[PDB]
Amino acid sequence: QAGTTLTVDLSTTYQRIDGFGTSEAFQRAVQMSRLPEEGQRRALDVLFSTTNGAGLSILRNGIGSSPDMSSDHMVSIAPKSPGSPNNPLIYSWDGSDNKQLWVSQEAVHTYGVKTIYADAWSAPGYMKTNGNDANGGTLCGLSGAQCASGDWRQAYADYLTKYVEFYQESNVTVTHLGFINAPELTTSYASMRFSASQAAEFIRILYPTIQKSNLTYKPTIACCDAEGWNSQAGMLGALSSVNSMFGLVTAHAYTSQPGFSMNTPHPVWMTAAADLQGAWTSAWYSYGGAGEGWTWANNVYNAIVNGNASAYLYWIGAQTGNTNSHMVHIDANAGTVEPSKRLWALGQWSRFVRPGARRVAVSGASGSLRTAAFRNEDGSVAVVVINSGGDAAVNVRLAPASAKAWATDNSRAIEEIQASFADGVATVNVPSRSMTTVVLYPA
Ligand SMILES: *[C@@H]1O[C@H](CO)[C@@H](O[C@@H]2O[C@H](CO)[C@@H](O[C@@H]3O[C@H](CO[C@H]4O[C@H](CO)[C@@H](O)[C@H](O[C@H]5O[C@H](CO)[C@@H](O)[C@H](O)[C@@H]5O)[C@@H]4O)[C@@H](O)[C@H](O[C@H]4O[C@H](CO)[C@@H](O)[C@H](O)[C@@H]4O)[C@@H]3O)[C@H](O)[C@H]2NC(C)=O)[C@H](O)[C@H]1NC(C)=O
Ligand SMILES: *[C@@H]1O[C@H](CO)[C@@H](O)[C@H](O)[C@H]1NC(C)=O
Repeated sequence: QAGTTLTVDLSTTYQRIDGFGTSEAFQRAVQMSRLPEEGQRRALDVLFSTTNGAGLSILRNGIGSSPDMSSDHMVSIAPKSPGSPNNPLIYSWDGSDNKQLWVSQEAVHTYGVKTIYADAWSAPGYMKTNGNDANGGTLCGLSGAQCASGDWRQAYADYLTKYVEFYQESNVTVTHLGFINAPELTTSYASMRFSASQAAEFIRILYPTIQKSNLTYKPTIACCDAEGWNSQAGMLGALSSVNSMFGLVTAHAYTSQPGFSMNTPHPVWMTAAADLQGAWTSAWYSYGGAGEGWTWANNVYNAIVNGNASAYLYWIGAQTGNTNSHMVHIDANAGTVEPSKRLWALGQWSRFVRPGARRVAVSGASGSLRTAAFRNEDGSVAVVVINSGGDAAVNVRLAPASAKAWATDNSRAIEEIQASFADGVATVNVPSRSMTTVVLYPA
């Protein structure tokens, strides 16, 4: 009764955490590149810094499919048809990749990010049944997708391998590689329709292409960036024959929520979520609205604890405009960068739950407290406390030599709070309507 005691049971383990992150696809990287130098550095710091930012540990890039950079389109490394799929692809590398190469180089070389996930939303138009990287259509040569122009399946595998090679030659290792996005959805923008059976057919072609290549690191193939857990779970049966040839399951949080554990041997990443419809809000908590930082801290909780996610990526990091599609507002007029409390929600996770952490059991939670715990590779134990009540006296212990704690709330952005430590037990005052992380350090 001297506070509520949370007890971590290290002997009960769950999934590994690969990390937390976002994207700068569809020219959002270009928006960041336009800022003055101080704004560029502030945007990169708030995304990736483990000292003064969210410490995001994963970057997701788009493999551009478009003929040019009209609108927000991502130009392809091979934007012009070679006529026949038997002819060498025509590579036209611009040394930029829609400004994503720069963001990647900063993430890796400046901030120590080690996980780079490159995903194509479509093949180039000349490889597809409709001849266009937009408006759906399918990769020519897959079962049920004949094209007058012939079979482009091996050409698409060669093209994806070459994109990874261009990154390698620019000193960035792509670690994970996707070849579809929302394969169940036709849209006005870059989109491509594959069945689950077609995804397995293509993995059988892509895997040996990667393995035979001159790539120094062979990236892990991912599938399939469906728009929700329910749609992705429907694809896993057909994928199971190629489980030896890919190593990551990906899905978003749009058409359904990440609320159950999918039946796959692979780690599962939630690779895109956002309040796409909402006008810009910056607040941590007011009433649990769809754009509030509090809401997003709880969305991450749900994906990890209920959805068995090993990673969580918000859709976009920094971009211009007054929607909640992003975490960090760019004001091009002012040359300024202003994080929302959605950035700090994701960072309140990512700063303390580092890649390779193992989720472990913690008991003592309640109506007012939701808790989760993570054992980092360095032996630190991060205990997440999401508090929907008033200030709460909490003790945190293992069933350690020191402790620290940080909170995010309406007044704090991952700000240190007192963690009073005696004989292995941390005592904190978890602020009202906060997400607090208490970290127990080993001797
Ligand atoms: C939440 O999400 C996580 C993923 O993030 C899910 O974790 C996965 O859980 C499954 C089920 O427990 C794990 O599968 C098991 O893996 C073990 C370990 O295999 C490795 O080490 C073995 C030595 O200890 C070794 O023999 C294995 O080698 C084989 O497998 C590799 C890989 O396929 C292959 O290359 C080799 O040639 C071998 O064939 C491997 O290196 C494995 O031992 C399990 O199988 C045995 O035991 C089961 C009974 O538990 C039995 O039924 C089998 O017949 C067999 O005897 C099994 O495959 C998987 O590794 C986890 N994935 C990750 C990434 O951690 C988790 O399940 C999700 N939770 C929920 C609630 O859904
Ligand atoms: C790999 O590199 C060698 C030597 O440069 C080259 O001859 C070969 O064609 C390359 N293979 C591919 C698939 O790029």
